[PDB]
Amino acid sequence: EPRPNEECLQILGNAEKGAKFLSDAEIIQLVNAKHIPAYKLETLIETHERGVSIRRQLLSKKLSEPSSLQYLPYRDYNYSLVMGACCENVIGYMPIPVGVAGPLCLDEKEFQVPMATTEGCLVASTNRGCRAIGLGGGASSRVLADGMTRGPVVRLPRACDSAEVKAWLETSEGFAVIKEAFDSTSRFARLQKLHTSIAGRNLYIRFQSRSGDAMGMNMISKGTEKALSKLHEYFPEMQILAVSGNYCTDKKPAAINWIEGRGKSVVCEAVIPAKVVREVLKTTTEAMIEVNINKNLVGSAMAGSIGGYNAHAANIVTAIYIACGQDAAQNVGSSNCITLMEASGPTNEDLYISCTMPSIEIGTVGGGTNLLPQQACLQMLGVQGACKDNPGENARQLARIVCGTVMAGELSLMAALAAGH
Amino acid sequence: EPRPNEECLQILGNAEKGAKFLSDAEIIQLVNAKHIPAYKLETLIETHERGVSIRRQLLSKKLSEPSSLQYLPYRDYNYSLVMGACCENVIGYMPIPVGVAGPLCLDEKEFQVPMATTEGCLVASTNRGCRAIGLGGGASSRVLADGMTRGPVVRLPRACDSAEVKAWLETSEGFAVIKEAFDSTSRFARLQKLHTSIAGRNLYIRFQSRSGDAMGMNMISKGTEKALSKLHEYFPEMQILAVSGNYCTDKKPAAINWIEGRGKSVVCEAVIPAKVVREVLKTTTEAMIEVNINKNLVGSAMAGSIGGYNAHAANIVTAIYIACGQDAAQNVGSSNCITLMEASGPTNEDLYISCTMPSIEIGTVGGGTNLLPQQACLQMLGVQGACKDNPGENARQLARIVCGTVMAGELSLMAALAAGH
Amino acid sequence: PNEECLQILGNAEKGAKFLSDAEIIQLVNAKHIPAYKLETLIETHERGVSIRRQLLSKKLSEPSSLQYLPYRDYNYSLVMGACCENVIGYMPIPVGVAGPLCLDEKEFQVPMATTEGCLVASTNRGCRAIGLGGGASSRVLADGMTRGPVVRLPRACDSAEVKAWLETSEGFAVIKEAFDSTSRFARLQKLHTSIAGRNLYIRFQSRSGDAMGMNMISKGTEKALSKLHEYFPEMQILAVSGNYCTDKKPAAINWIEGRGKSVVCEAVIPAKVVREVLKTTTEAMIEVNINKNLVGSAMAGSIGGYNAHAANIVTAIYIACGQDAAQNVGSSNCITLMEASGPTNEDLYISCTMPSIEIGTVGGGTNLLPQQACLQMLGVQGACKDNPGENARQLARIVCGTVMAGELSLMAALAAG
Amino acid sequence: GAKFLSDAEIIQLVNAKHLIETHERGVSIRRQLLSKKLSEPSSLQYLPYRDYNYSLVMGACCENVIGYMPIPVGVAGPLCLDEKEFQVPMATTEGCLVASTNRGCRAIGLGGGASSRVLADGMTRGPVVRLPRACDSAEVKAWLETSEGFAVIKEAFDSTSRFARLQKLHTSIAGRNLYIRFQSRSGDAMGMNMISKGTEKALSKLHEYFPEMQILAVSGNYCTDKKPAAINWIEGRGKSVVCEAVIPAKVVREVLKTTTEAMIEVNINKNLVGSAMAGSIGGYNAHAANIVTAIYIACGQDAAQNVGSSNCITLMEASGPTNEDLYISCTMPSIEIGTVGGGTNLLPQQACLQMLGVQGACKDNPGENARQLARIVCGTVMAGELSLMAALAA
Ligand SMILES: CC(C)c1c(C(=O)Nc2ccccc2O)c(-c2ccccc2)c(-c2ccc(F)cc2)n1CC[C@@H](O)C[C@@H](O)CC(=O)O
Ligand SMILES: CC(C)c1c(C(=O)Nc2ccccc2O)c(-c2ccccc2)c(-c2ccc(F)cc2)n1CC[C@@H](O)C[C@@H](O)CC(=O)O
Ligand SMILES: CC(C)c1c(C(=O)Nc2ccccc2O)c(-c2ccccc2)c(-c2ccc(F)cc2)n1CC[C@@H](O)C[C@@H](O)CC(=O)O
Ligand SMILES: CC(C)c1c(C(=O)Nc2ccccc2O)c(-c2ccccc2)c(-c2ccc(F)cc2)n1CC[C@@H](O)C[C@@H](O)CC(=O)O
Repeated sequence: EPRPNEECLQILGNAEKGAKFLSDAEIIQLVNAKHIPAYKLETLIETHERGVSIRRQLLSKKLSEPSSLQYLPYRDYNYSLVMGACCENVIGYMPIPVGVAGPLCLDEKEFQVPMATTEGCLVASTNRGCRAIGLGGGASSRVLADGMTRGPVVRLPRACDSAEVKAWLETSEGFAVIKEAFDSTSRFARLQKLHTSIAGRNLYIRFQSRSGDAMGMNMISKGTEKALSKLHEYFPEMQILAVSGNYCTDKKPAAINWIEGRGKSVVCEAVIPAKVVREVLKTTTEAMIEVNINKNLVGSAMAGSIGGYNAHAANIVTAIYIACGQDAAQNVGSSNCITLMEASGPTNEDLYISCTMPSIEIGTVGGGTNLLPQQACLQMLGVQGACKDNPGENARQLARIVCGTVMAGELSLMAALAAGH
Repeated sequence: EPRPNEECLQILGNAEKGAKFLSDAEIIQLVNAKHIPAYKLETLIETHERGVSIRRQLLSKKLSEPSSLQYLPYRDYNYSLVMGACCENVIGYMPIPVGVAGPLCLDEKEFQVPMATTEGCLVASTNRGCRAIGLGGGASSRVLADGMTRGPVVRLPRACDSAEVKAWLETSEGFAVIKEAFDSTSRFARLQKLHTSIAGRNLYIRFQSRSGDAMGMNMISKGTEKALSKLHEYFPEMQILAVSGNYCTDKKPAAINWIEGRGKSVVCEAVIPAKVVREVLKTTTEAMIEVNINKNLVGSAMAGSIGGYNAHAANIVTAIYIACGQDAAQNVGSSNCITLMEASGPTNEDLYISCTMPSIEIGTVGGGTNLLPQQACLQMLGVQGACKDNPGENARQLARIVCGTVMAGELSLMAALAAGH
Repeated sequence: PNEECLQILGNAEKGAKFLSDAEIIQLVNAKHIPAYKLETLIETHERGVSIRRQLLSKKLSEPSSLQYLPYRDYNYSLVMGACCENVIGYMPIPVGVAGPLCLDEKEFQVPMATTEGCLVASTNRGCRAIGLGGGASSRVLADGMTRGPVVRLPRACDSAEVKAWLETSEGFAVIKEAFDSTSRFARLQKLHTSIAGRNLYIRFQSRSGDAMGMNMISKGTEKALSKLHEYFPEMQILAVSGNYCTDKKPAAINWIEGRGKSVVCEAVIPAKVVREVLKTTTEAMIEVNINKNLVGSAMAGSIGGYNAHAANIVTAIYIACGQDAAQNVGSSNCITLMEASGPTNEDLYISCTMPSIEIGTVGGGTNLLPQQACLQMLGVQGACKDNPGENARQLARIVCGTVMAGELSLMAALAAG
Repeated sequence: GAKFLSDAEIIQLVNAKHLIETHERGVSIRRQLLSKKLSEPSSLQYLPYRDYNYSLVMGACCENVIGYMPIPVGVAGPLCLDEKEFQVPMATTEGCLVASTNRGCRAIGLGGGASSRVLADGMTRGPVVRLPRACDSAEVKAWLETSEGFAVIKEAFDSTSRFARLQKLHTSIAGRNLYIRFQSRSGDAMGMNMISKGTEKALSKLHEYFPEMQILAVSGNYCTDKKPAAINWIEGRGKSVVCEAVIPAKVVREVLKTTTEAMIEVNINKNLVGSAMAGSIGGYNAHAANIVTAIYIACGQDAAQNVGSSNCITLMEASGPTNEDLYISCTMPSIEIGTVGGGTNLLPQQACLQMLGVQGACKDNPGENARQLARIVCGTVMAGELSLMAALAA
């Protein structure tokens, strides 16, 4: 019954028929005969999963092994929340095993932390650290700063002019004018002190603001564009070269994030009694400190590290981020961490530990946190979506949990390194 | 209905009954008030999936919102390959949308690149970069170096002693003995030149070797332990402080990975016709160059970046890594990239572009690549598993694809920023 | 004689002036007089230096080592008890001149203290291409010396509490008052702080008139922290410098926040001047600048070293002008940019940006007269009464401009090959 | 000749757009010509120039010479280092620097002295070349990594001078660029000129094999010379040195006015954690640069190389039976230094080198005087670290 191209095409152009009245083979025949662009399937096909299905069938016949997608799942997933929002040219989804570490005893609460990973022993090891913390009387944490950033680059005709623009942005009245434009774009937009850097006739401007419970890239970028249109009214010779001049800095290693912070800056701490260090972690405080000093400080220093003074913060950050619908590529900077270990108590046998993470780039609204499975892991922690009565409290609480879980991970791994084998 | 626990323990310890004869609520009554821990539920329960269900039921009772897990899926997933290998305390899986970006024309072949992301526009943006590359005669790439590392820290009583060890490791005879011990642990263990660094009585030793198509952490760590054991025979006063002293460096930013490389060092390039830059990319060669210089070089430099001279290599690396079963936490170093752009061709109006990525930590055997869904994405690229006839070729080919896709991604985002929205 | 000379020292009116070199030395070597009691006894300075040298020479494996180390006819009254100790002489560093440097409508003759052959010549040629291109323009973007003490509290909860308190309007005010009350020029600008667990690193920043500022800022810092201790008695002042300043070590914080004077400088060199003076083209200069000072420094893992040889110029000027040459570590931070300019993109636009020039025209080695002469050549010696800090700012601009002259010349030579 | 003219007459000849037979008079006449351009022409009055030996300076160390700058020189010592005693000259104008370093020497002396070792030794130059394509630059890297490619490059490099002896190459690609780090010992000279000449002929030989290669610049900043760079910290440059000492508890208390415990706490939290929060690469120390700079000016070194030469990590630990003694070490991977050439050619500079017993070439073992000076520098840096850190902890 597969009809000729010309007949299939009239059915397609017929608005009370459409693709729903053609078979997969007929649509594919139309695509291979160059009557439909391979990507405009998503508009023509009236169901999301069939769109995916036909794209897979088309993709398959181009591969060296036609059956390579057999075990890539696609059926019965909620593509409604993904198409035109989270992903394109969708051919399925990738299941990432989710484990749980906890309870994490943090700020007199208890958290069951979801961790999506394929690295064996990471969840178990993280769970052991949680245990040491819990029996040690818990951890305490504080958010020290909060504000996503965007660092556009603009160019003036001369460096004397860029200098003029910088000095102008630093006057109370010049800043206030830029602040008004930025803050007008959203209810959470609240431009903080500006940070600028001249390189010749370039000027890098680092816009920073809270963003409620959203991670904030989009909002900040909208506030930035409006802020710059306003600056351009005062300086019409200014050229806006790029809305991002890598001065943010987003998803690249950069000392500015380490020193100034980006997103949430957090510190977490705990004192593990000697007894717990022995029974849970199978070592002594002395051996843990000797390793922390010579690995996480001296080792990282010999390797030429900026911000990597920790054992495996990235493991925890990455696992939580994938689980909780974060942007996993932001683990580059969000993993920044210095882990400190000191002797405590009357005989120096208790272990004071802290982790400091100045650039946790996190959110509980928007992006991947819109998807229901990701929301389940957020609900687990009690941080899903916006916080009505105290905006930001859910993103802040998630950042504290990330730092606290990183600390658990540091305890366990460092203990294992200290003992051996 | 639930019966006394003592009777439940007879039924469980009975070899021809087991947990199958007990109820959900019965297993749970036994977990509460001890007898079974919770993680050993797997090594105890009839099926993997029922272990997950029991674990979810236990977890749910501890949460402030009992229905939190409702949309976290878990049924019909292949847990057999996960339990004891890739994750612990498993409560389900996290679906990550997977899109396809291609064809990527690389080294006179074509690749359909799977990307697992929740960032809107990322896959479409990358696909546009692939298209511009495709129309410009395609991309070329080369693997420059290959060797996973591990960087233990050892201590001697004095710095004069650590110096003696460093000097002995630098003789031909000293290295040969260490190499023999290292190489005996595995067929792929072939120790390359040692890199050593002293900090007083500390000595950091960076062991480097290829590892077939495996990412190679496990294998190198194994080789390192036997090498250090051999070294201790010659220097009995040496203490091995930690098998990783952060000198490797794994999952933390470090100039050593940027300078010496880690895993695969790759370069990719292409020339995009001036016509394509206008039609496909909506900008000019002159505009692309000016953005690249002032964003990816000058901007990254003003930010204090080591290795982050790029627009968003982390986006592409992260998405390929999740889709293909890599360790996503390694995006920290694997994202290291310098993107360069200049004028090319007769008119000098065509865009030359290269991406250099010195530390792509990757593999097609082990960890997450043992799972079937992530194997499907590896099969798309033709790089699933070990290459019998040419060990390591698959992992090398995957690194080349990553670098090329990164360049595609760099091309499209840099155009969008250059066009000004 | 041993006992006869002892009676001469003890007589308040006589003194060691009535003794010879050999006599004092006999006293020390027989253990009649402790050797450390020579600064106090000997009344004159050059003779002190001379006796110290003679005593020292007997302990060297070559007693004639100091033959050619000069020490005579130098003003040790401005050195003793201020700039140097256990002084045995002075080290002459050749001073050459590069100029005229046409900077902000003025013309400077820049003194450069060095022993590297061709450095003054090359820098001179840079100045010459700048002069034939219409001069250079510069601006001071910021000014403020820092000191970055480390304090600790019993817990990270406590350090976080202190950090929030210092960020309140009221808390800053109280700290600013204690800091500002130590000196006329001490005016505390915003604080920059970082927590590392129960540690708190506090970066105090302030202008300092025409002085480099180290001492002044360090005294203001101490009184400020004393005030903080009244609000937080559990706070331990671990060290007045916790390396957060950061002084005399490489540090991204100086590169990003600045330290001392942050400065920019620029110029345009006509195509003809690049060919005839610099022996290259604009196209070649740009090419080398991109691939050496940006890409090359990037491949080497540089923070703040995006330049050819700013350190050469900074160092030479610093030694000549009585600066703390050790501060060349941070003061040399520099990014050099080069792009095409003019009608047919044939002119060379150049700029240097130096965010952490640590500098002064008053205090320390700028108190010595030879150093003051070099400062006077530039017209920046000492404090500016009508506009505090102006002489220090001017010098910073001259360093940045001279650096640019140097980059122009050296890059031209590298490009020509 | 010019002797049969006057100062005013030669100057009148120079102004009219139209040589002298004594060096000191050339300097006088240059000062007088320059005086005409300054707003205060009497500013030069107290810049000395008389009775200095300009014969070794002109056409070697400085051009357009108008005089010299006296820098005060103090002595820190004795420094007990590797069973010898050194009287270290330090040229500085920073009050207390020499007195403080001197206290550190004293503490080291009373703890049985310091021990040092040179871990690596070779000056570098890091040219940048480009090739048509990244594929061609990759091919050149592969070629340079073969034993046969390296041998031909080595032969070419080693032909340029006595001491040219090429060690392992280090390379990095950036697209069609290739950065090639050449490393070699250079006798007792710092060696820049020697390595640059060697590098030129090596690159010339490379061009024979790869005709499409362009030599963009003899230094592509990959060396790296006189700029901060992680490559020097990780690979070393010039002399890599380590030094150490154990200071008895009693001596930490009586001389340094503190305790081993307090010293350790400040070192960890200042030199490690603080430098780390500041974003430091290689600056894990209190003030190595004060010492390096002071010794460098006094001993005729290139003071601009304090940028890389000051790289230092200072470590401190508890030591001894009762864990009350202070183990201290400093590690300096990139001391760029020499005892022949440059400012070491001058007699006053040679005076300070002779105090140390390292002046000029070591005829027995070429390069041994430079190694010794690096060891002394690392030892004196450790002295300075000890004292300043004790002052901060106290
Ligand atoms: C947390 C995971 C699971 C973990 C553990 C770990 O925590 N194990 C572990 C403990 C208790 C309870 C159960 C368990 O599985 C250990 C380890 C350390 C010692 C003895 C034995 C194992 C290692 C391990 C580490 C380093 C090595 F050289 C070899 C192995 N890793 C892998 C960590 C990597 O993803 C990052 C790491 O490379 C970062 C770094 O340190 O540079
Ligand atoms: C999702 C893609 C990768 C994407 C695109 C993009 O490729 N879009 C795009 C494609 C085809 C055709 C048209 C189109 O607009 C753009 C973009 C850039 C210009 C105009 C408009 C949008 C932006 C974007 C960039 C910067 C902003 F300030 C706001 C948005 N992003 C997000 C990039 C981030 O994940 C990393 C980024 O933060 C890294 C950095 O540059 O620092
Ligand atoms: C300014 C000095 C005097 C200078 C010049 C220079 O500018 N010469 C010069 C010009 C006009 C007029 C007279 C003259 O002597 C040159 C040079 C470069 C090419 C051709 C010819 C010379 C070189 C030189 C540089 C690199 C080499 F590999 C060999 C030599 N140097 C030494 C610079 C160093 O102190 C710093 C340098 O190492 C920093 C870096 O680039 O990484
Ligand atoms: C060695 C010099 C002379 C020295 C000493 C010093 O060691 N003094 C000293 C000792 C024995 C014997 C006599 C004496 O004068 C001290 C100091 C520190 C505490 C109490 C007392 C003094 C300070 C000092 C340091 C920091 C301050 F915030 C205020 C002062 N400085 C200046 C050092 C600078 O050039 C570099 C420094 O900034 C590097 C850094 O630490 O970040």
